[PDB]
Amino acid sequence: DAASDLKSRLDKVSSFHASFTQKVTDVQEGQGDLWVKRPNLFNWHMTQPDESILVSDGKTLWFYNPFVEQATATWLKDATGNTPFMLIARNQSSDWQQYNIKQNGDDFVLTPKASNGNLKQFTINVGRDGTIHQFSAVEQDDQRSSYQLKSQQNGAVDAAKFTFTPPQGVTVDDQRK
Ligand SMILES: [Mg+2]
Ligand SMILES: [Mg+2]
Ligand SMILES: [Zn+2]
Ligand SMILES: [Zn+2]
Ligand SMILES: [Zn+2]
Repeated sequence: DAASDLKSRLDKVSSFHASFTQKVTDVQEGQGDLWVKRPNLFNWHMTQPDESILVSDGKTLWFYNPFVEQATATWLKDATGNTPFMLIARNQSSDWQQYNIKQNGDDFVLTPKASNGNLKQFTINVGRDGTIHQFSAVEQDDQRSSYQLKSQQNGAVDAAKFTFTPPQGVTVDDQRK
């Protein structure tokens, strides 16, 4: 069905680096960069609305906001598809099943089946070759964001991209029970 088709497309390329022009509104332009190593490794970096870094080492998900010298460590398994990049990063059947999906070729539009969700809408254009051309989302607070592919390079990614280490003066809040 649409959910399985979408997941297959997002699993087509085992390892890749995709760069995106980012647009956010509460139009603020930024940059979004995603590094992936299926199925559980990823690194996401964006500049809007605030510079944020998300790194999964396979079991721990690190959330870092550089301009605040703070980072939070959580269990990757406890993460949710609360943002468009997290949905793509996780690419979990359990996530897609929670949305009413509508597909037409490479285009997908998703809306949550139930309330109590930070995401009111998510859209994505991804071909069967695994190239993510664009994606967007509308969050509960009416915040909207869109991403347009600048370039996607398929291939092995350095392991260091999937490990986290703040510079200095950074406080780590460990939420892994
Ligand atoms: Mg890059
Ligand atoms: Mg394109
Ligand atoms: Zn690159
Ligand atoms: Zn940065
Ligand atoms: Zn394409």
